[PDB]
Amino acid sequence: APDSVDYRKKGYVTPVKNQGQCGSCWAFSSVGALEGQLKKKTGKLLNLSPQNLVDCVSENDGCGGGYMTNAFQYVQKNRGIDSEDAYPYVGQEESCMYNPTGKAAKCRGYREIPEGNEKALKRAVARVGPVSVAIDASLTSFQFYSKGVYYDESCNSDNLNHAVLAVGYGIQKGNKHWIIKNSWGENWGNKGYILMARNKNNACGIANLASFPKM
Amino acid sequence: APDSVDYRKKGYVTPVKNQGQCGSCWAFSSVGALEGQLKKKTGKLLNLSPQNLVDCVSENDGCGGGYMTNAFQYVQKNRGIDSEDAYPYVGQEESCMYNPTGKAAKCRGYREIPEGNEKALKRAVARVGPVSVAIDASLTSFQFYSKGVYYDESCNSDNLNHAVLAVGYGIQKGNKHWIIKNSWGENWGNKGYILMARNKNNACGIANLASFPKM
Ligand SMILES: *[C@](=O)([C]([C][C][C][C])[N]C(=O)O[C]C1([C]C2=[C][C]=C(F)[C]=[C]2)[C][C][C]1)C(=O)[N]C1=[C][C]=N[N]1
Ligand SMILES: *[C@](=O)([C]([C][C][C][C])[N]C(=O)O[C]C1([C]C2=[C][C]=C(F)[C]=[C]2)[C][C][C]1)C(=O)[N]C1=[C][C]=N[N]1
Repeated sequence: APDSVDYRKKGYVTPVKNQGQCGSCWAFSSVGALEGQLKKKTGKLLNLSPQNLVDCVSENDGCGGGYMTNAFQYVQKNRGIDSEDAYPYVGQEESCMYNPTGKAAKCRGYREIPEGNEKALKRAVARVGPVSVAIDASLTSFQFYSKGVYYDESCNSDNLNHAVLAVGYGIQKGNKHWIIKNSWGENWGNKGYILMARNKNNACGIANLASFPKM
Repeated sequence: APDSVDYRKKGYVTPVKNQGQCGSCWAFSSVGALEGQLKKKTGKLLNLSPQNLVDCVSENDGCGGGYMTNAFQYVQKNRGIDSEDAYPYVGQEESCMYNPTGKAAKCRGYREIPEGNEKALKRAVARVGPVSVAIDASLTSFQFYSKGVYYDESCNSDNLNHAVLAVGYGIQKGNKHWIIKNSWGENWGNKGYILMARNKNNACGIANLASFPKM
């Protein structure tokens, strides 16, 4: 694996979205990972539908949270997921309005990164592409993040509560990091992104519940 | 009165929730106590709405924290609280959207446990049911709790920063404890729970800010 990787430069990452007043971070994380594999397999980058996931993944809790793996499973068993244009994001749970006509991607399943292994996560990102990850984003320090490589001793890897997307990794000012795409809008963090400490004892639990879809 | 009590066995406790990033621990603590009394009064166990409290208890600070007593006061004055289904949790403060038709419980008052009295808290849990309590959960040792009876001399009884639910009490390997339900997801601690030292000089301030609603 390369010392650094940034899928944003390769056109594998769509613009930063804003999930609004809906606990759908898991759906944005999921579509982000799907968009990466779609681009890698078809060569086209397009926005997939997080609303499709919020409304149709029965095992998850819609605007109340959910597992990225359940989303991948849904896409697989559903034989597809709609594009954002065909199933627009509205910010609240609605009745399932999925339709094969707007299908823009499929899923053959998913894999979970060995729990707590950042080196494994690194390998996955390098070989597969953007990977869905879960972290503790409950600290005010995370909420008001502006720049630099984020590390807070108070982060709790035993309290995973937010789903985001690892689109790469590298180092800045001698500090290794993960390039994380959030879904709180472009005005949050650094243009919607946050560099999170890498190889710093699994800070914020970045490698505790990571996964990627098979396409 | 009994040596041991566990309301989870009696079906007075709903599944462990994940509060996300919103500082709503007080709301989950409040609904937990309300859920217990509702089961007792109607025989039914159901999720009540923490979002309803976050958005409508103007006396509190929404995602910035709040008092469980102010929550009970609101339910009383408001003539009710919604079920989770009728007012779903989204992990961010919204405009107050209380639905009167979705009312699932009422509150005719509440009482505050005499400050620092663990004996009184014990009697309350035994007689009333689950009780809302506040503790010092700022220690790394608390964050990474996994098993046994939690005790850390560095805990500060007068640093009440986290709201949880006491669903019982007992003794493990000779160590008296309180059975505490957190709102950091089922993967935190021991299936979302933590046993905290009981009768150990009011450890972590367990009996300094405890209260329960009446139905
Ligand atoms: C976001 O962080 C969601 C919010 C959940 C609470 C509204 N969290 C989330 O989905 O995390 C997913 C898990 C933990 C989990 C699993 C199942 C659940 F039902 C709930 C939580 C981490 C790995 C799985 C989020 O959307 N944040 C947000 C809310 C409002 N704006 N941003
Ligand atoms: C939680 O511990 C909240 C967070 C408040 C700060 C964001 N604390 C809390 O509400 O505690 C309630 C008190 C103390 C208090 C009173 C009034 C306030 F305005 C603030 C605090 C204890 C008894 C009353 C919490 O939600 N933690 C959490 C946030 C994200 N994940 N977990």
